[PDB]
Amino acid sequence: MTAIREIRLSEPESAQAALLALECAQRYAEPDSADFLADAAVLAHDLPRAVRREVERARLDDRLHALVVRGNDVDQDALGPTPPHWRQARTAASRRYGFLLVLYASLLGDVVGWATQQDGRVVTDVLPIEGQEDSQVGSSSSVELGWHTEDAFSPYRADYVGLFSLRNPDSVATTVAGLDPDLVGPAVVDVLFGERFHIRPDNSHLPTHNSGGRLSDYFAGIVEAVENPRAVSILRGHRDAPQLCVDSYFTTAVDGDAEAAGALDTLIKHLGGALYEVVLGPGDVAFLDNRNVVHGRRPFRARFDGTDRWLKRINVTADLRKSRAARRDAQARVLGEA
Amino acid sequence: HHSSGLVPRGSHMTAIREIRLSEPESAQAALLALECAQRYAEPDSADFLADAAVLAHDLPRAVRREVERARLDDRLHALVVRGNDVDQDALGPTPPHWRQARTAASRRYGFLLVLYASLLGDVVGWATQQDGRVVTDVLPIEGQEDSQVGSSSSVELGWHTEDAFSPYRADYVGLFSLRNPDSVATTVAGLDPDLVGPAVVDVLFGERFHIRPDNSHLPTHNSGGRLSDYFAGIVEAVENPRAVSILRGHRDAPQLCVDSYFTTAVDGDAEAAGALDTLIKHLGGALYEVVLGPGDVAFLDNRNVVHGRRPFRARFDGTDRWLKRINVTADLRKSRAARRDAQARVLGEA
Ligand SMILES: NC(=[NH2+])NCCC[C@@H](N)C(=O)O
Repeated sequence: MTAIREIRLSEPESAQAALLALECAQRYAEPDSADFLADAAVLAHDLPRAVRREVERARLDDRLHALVVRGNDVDQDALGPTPPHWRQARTAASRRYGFLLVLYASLLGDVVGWATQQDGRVVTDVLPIEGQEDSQVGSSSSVELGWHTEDAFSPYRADYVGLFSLRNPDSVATTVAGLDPDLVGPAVVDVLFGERFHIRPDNSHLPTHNSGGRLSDYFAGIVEAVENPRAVSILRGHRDAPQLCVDSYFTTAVDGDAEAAGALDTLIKHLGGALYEVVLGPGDVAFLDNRNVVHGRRPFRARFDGTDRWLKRINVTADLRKSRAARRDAQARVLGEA
Repeated sequence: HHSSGLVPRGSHMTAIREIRLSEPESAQAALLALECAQRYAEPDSADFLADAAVLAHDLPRAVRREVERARLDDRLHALVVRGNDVDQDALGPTPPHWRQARTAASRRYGFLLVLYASLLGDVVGWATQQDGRVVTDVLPIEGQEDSQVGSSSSVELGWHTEDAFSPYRADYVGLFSLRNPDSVATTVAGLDPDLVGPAVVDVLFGERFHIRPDNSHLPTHNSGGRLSDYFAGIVEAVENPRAVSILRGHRDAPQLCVDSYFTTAVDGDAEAAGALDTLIKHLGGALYEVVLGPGDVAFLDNRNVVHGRRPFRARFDGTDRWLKRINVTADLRKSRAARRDAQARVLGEA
């Protein structure tokens, strides 16, 4: 019943969070500057105490779907037009929301990015792009973004996905679903626990969703995982509280495993119907527990006039150390630079 | 006066991260611990542990900044915070057994250890160790002088990664010194890859070793039927050990997992047996010491270092060395299969 933990900020709590984000913007260049990220875990504890208490309850809730912090200050006039592409979305006016997303995120763990997503940016942008209407990436609009575990293919996938809504004039819903092990039966659960599935990287990790100047070798890891997926489970951990890892568009049973293929089909139908809506208004930030829920986004008509929906996105890990083989050096936060 | 610095050991330039508390920092930390002891039942009660990660951020800001640098330093051996307040008169005598060591007078030091530890991660304990207490006690016990346990004295505690056999082994081992009149040391060693043949290093990265559960996990006449399922898992890990690596992760910053008394090569892998004994001689030769005076707290990065303890002469007169001890995980969620419920912190309790 607390699977969605909703914190509505008081005026003072919103004001204090804004002032802390603005102090960070005054000190540091980028919301993912190395010097800022080294300090971020400590700066995050200058957020309001009552908010930190509720975030800490969310962090240790192993059945959390989403923490939702409502009512951060967003100055729509100062923010200016929604950029027409993520590459142009590192705007002066939006920096403060980047810094604030990292401060909230750093209460839950350490922020990471992907060498193969939005040019290795840690703070990324979710906005509609002309020509991506019908794609299965974050910049889509007309076609529903299919539910998925974020970076489901990767052993380094985030523990939390952070989404800070700057603008959402048409109240477009984020979609969310967890797995009730009781409502699929221990038969299917036992199959979903088996290493009997292939989970391929999604299209956001491909050269078609990154700058052309990026090195071909960044993508070798991704292409290997498309061509030759490892046999993996969808469920793991305790039977009473199993972790979920599946992507509606990029998951298959291994060849000739009709029982695995059947279990996958049951899961898709179970998650598809159970899929429920969370609307992030301007100033609302959600942390999805990526171990527990799949997420997507409802279809919407983008106006492409500078007024469109705009989220900042971040990946959070409970354990930065575990991915050191995949990072350039100790402090580097970009997965797949090694 | 507050100070902090990097103390090298061999070529490990940030081996030891030392923080010296100012008198005001020491007082702030003591007042926070005392306030926690007024508001919460125990240093490891559910009420306190649900809040511990937020309460830890009431510790002095300058100290939190230095602990945070330690937390993300993937070459750290030991974080040492020196100069916490200990009232020796009020503490009273060193108990004769851990079973008598969860004292009202020492609770405030349990609280403070959990507060420092919760800056680094989430505190955990072990079903088979001191009845699954999260805050444990390190003191010499009469009759254990010559054993390979924390309560030993006369015989060196031989060095190991803490709970080396276990995928749920801690990221940090924390120690809060209450008294140490004879300046008895914890022994510490990490691998310097530049002092070992690259071929030996390559072998240690292979899944070519068995790391068996140590004595603190093995069933005895008195280990109890309650942990029947744990001891079955332990028997499996003794009789049919998984093939595991000793080194893992990035070549530039490998994690170490080895136990000087419970590690062997896979049957017939003579090259692995050679690489293992080369590593044991290297770590044995690189061992150095951390001595914690009263109010000194250390966090050993269990991913990077083995640890043990020097031989010492216990008096068993109530004046002996006494530490509070804790285990810290960077990722509590990963061990849910081995814990009784979401908030429970005891590994092997279900
Ligand atoms: N649609 C789907 N089933 N999976 C891929 C979604 C890509 C999205 N996380 C992104 O843009 O990062």
